[PDB]
Amino acid sequence: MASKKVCIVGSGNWGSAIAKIVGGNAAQLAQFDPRVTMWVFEEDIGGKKLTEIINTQHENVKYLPGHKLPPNVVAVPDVVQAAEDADILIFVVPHQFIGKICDQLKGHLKANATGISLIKGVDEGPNGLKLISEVIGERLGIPMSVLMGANIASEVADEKFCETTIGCKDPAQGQLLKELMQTPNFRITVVQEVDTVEICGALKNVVAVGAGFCDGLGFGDNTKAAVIRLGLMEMIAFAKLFCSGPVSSATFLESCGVADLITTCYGGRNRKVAEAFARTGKSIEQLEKELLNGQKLQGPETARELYSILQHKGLVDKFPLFMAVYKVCYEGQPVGEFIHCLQNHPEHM
Amino acid sequence: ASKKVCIVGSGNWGSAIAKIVGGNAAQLAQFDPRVTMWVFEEDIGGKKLTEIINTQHENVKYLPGHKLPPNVVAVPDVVQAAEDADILIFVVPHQFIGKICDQLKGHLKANATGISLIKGVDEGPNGLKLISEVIGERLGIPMSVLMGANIASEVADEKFCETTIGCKDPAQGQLLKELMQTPNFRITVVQEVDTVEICGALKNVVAVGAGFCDGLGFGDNTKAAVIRLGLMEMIAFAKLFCSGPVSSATFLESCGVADLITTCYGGRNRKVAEAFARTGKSIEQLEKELLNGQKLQGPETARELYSILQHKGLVDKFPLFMAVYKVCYEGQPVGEFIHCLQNHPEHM
Repeated sequence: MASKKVCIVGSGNWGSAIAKIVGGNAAQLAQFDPRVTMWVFEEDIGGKKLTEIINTQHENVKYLPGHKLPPNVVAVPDVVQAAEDADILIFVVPHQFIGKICDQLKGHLKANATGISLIKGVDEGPNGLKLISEVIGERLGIPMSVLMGANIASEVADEKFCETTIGCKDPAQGQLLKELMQTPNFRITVVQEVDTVEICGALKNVVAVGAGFCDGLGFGDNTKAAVIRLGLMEMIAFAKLFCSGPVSSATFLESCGVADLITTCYGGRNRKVAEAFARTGKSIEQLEKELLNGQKLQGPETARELYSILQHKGLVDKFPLFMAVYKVCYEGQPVGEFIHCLQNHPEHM
Repeated sequence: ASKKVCIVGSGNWGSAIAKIVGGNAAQLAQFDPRVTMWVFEEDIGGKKLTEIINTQHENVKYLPGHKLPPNVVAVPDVVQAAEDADILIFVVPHQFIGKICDQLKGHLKANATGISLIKGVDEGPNGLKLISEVIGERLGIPMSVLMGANIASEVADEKFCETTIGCKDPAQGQLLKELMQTPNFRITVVQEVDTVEICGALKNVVAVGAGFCDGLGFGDNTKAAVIRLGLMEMIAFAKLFCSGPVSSATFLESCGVADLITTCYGGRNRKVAEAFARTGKSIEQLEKELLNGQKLQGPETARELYSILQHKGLVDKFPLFMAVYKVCYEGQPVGEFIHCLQNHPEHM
């Protein structure tokens, strides 16, 4: 008869927007315990501890400016303590933290704890492509779902209408996650093809990096719309080859696909840094420190992992858009040469 | 012999196309370098518009900041502009296709072929009727279409973009590709003509919706959703009412997803819709103040779609399309737009 307890593992820009949504729904819905924990990697802010400011001011202005968090969301600095009693864990931490967090939580979760990942990126390893949700699911021994959609955090925090896609193999779990996260302005469509929904989130960032390049070279909407289109073609082709199980084009018409591509190529961080990289000579790394609190962008890292994955099978040449993004970010290909990967692009794949 | 080309239309899009066609024709032997452009005559400062184009090689009223290739000839009479053409490019405002078709009937070369660049559907013939069909039937010529993410100003600037040519005959399609392709205007030829064309018409309805949302203060997550739900209604609407085979795949060509993005982000239909939502000025007044009185196609097409669905009592079936119609013609406050998105069906 107990309500489900929810832990939000992460507290950045997206984790915070999510805390806002989850906090308000947990308090509004009986099936969820009003107390929502949020694991916050402790920080020093003017001599005050971040978690103390959050639980006192009820805001995380450093990562989510201009918004309060509902009072029932409690910032907890120790991940084990944050996640321990949770029945539902929402993974929304930067890719570089996942390994240690799981490998901190392993064996300390509730018996039938459930998981959902919001991280956009991929992992690799012998065999090739490895989904981040499967890595978390396996180390922690829990069932996993994903949430991926056109969700620039600052707009979600403002309650501007938008949608998202939840990938989940279990219908009841899927319905529970929808009840947990949906609001009148954050609409959710649940689909069962988890792997494709997840790969969409990872890949859309590579295409967004290339759209930022063209932005930095001075191009407009006709060009960006073409980057998105060819980028969508390579994304569907890549998923059919590397995703295990059934993969359908149709899934790319969900928010996780065509829409996240559009919103990310127009207003995401990967695009912004790609543009500045095109106009300034600064490296991706330095721009991240300069524009994104030193946060690791996943667009480039994913292109790097795709390069490796395509290299093992000898397919690098079949993904000119993905590979030009890779070469510009890692191998000094001049950004000014970007258009050539669109100019001779295969017509269909 | 080399093919003679006539560009029937000389507006924003028509003029940018003349740049492309005039350049390719002068550089390719299979196309006669003399390209005629039918220009509906106008008085600009006590001068004829055609004499100005032919004298200064620019049509700045419609395509500001660019010259036209010297070999493109503005011809005020359509029969004369077209009589000798082997390839006719139709790119005139919807309202003029009727007159044009009645003047040209019976005055074309026997083997003339056409290609339509007009984005709209036919007004009144209840049951969806394609404009390229209307033209092909009245003039008795084989038809193709060119549809893509092509804001004219960017094309005129030679910024890389793509486009889709819908042509059933393989050799005609390659010939049209040779005539229109440029290092910066890449063409993919497909045979599914009707689907390519309907894409161009419906994408403007969604774009009006996008502008409404911009005029209500929304950003990218919302525009992305309007594009996503719009695409969904586009695919379903085409499978439901288009004759012959319609495939989802065709919607991934420039005519579908890309043209929808570029129009919702920088099209005239988006701009005027946003101004409508914000100022309260009529559609007609905004056209007059931003489109030289040219009738915007987004609303017109929505009105046709409403005609087709209301007669079948299928109005709730296409929420986004009908929200655009209700706001444009039934007085529905623009502030009620978001509702058609919040209740949208998850699949169609």
